[PDB]
Amino acid sequence: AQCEATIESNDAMQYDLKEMVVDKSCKQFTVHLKHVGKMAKSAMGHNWVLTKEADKEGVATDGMNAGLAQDYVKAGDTRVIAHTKVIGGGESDSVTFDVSKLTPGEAYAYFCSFPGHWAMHKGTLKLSN
Ligand SMILES: [Cu+2]
Repeated sequence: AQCEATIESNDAMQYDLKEMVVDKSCKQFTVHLKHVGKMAKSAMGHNWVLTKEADKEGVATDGMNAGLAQDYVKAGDTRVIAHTKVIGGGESDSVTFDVSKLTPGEAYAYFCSFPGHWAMHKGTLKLSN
């Protein structure tokens, strides 16, 4: 929605958008994550983490090991292009990142690194015009 997108997660490990396209006129892009469920963040919190499709399992494992105070993302993790905070039901969070961190054509993985969620709660991001 110009250089912005909103994506929702509910009380299942699902994003409502499975693919996001960043328009090639965008220098910055903003993701608004909303958790439209009603469950607590220690029970079913969710975040949105963007990495190259390669770095997903590695970031997810180190992310799980980082703990909730770190929003389940390793601090200063060089492989993380952008990430939101972990939010609970009824909350939302946004993150804006620079599109020149993305190579054209190339597919990126966005996923949730809350414990146990990475393999299910995931999607694809690509740059296109
Ligand atoms: Cu999740």
